[PDB]
Amino acid sequence: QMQPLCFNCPICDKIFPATEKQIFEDHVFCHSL
Ligand SMILES: [Zn+2]
Repeated sequence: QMQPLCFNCPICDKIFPATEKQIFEDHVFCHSL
């Protein structure tokens, strides 16, 4: 446990800040295509 202060893409391993929820969801969404 290191405090969820950043999101990570399990598809390509792309990680971003916690405030990047927009890019984290959109990013994964791309892999969803
Ligand atoms: Zn990715």
